Amino acid sequence: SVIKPEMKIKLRMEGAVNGHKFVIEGEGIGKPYEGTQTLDLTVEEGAPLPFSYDILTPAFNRAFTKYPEDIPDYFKQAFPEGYSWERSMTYEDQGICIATSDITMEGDCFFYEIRFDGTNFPPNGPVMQKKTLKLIDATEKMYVEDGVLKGDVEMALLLEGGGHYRCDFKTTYKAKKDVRLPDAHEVDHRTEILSHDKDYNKVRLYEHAEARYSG
Repeated sequence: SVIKPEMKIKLRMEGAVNGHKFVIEGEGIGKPYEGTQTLDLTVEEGAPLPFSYDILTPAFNRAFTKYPEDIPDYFKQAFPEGYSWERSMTYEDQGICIATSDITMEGDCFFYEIRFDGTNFPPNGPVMQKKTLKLIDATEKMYVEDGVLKGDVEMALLLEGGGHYRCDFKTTYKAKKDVRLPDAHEVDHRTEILSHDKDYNKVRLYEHAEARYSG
């Protein structure tokens, strides 16, 4: 019960995409048992970002997932100690990203240390030309492997003009203590930028996520 019905968020992301270094910090609040959250993000170094903000938004905590009582909740069980995650993202035009997050908590607040790196995006492709509109709603397949929880998803970004820009996500989630390991299940995601300033130096970001068995 260290996870309260309403939890604050504080984060710092550092990284580089196609040679461009940047730092983004964030603060927000969400409802862990309802699987909802809102974050306000600020570019602190590297403004204005020259690449699509939509390659960043899944990097900005599965503790914010509505878990049914008959699926063990790997993420909420891990606290107060917390957990980390490691993620590969391979895009269809051979741009590739790696991201990690170390997630701790103090009081009623989660803290994230995020690293995000991306490279080999075509200079005239949709990421470097900021032609993405949003993340399409996606289902993440969760399963235990090597004693930890994995998540795989074949997701797409929507492009200006209606095209789909595909990315294969693979995440490894590592609790900092032993927890009850769930059977295979799925997490449905909806991700939305609610508002932003001109160059996305300021961004308000929303996620809704819920766990369920397939079928």
